[PDB]
Amino acid sequence: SMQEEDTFRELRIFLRNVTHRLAIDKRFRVFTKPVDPDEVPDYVTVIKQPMDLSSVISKIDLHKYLTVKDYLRDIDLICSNALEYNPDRDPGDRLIRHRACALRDTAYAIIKEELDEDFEQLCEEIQESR
Repeated sequence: SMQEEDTFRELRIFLRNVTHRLAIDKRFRVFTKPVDPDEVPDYVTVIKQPMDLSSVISKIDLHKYLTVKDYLRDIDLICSNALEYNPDRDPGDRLIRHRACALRDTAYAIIKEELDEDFEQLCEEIQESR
């Protein structure tokens, strides 16, 4: 219905805004774009399902997220990919992991403050009906 398509449009607007706020934070620069297969040619052999905040924006616009739960699974994916690809004790890896965990915690804190649970529940019920 028309009401429902306005619900999802509102969701998209909210998701773009959250994503942009993450994307402009200096700590999260490494997560803003896909990994360059020139600079890191083994990346695609290790990480089966790459994700980054640019790709999140594309997915928003493609209407791939009907719920914030589905968006957050992608934020989680950015974080888990980073923990997997950068598992070692060295400072580079540790820095990446610290930032990946900060990314996730920030995404969740924003959504916690700014997303009405009844709006999420409506999204979930519209999704379930399709």
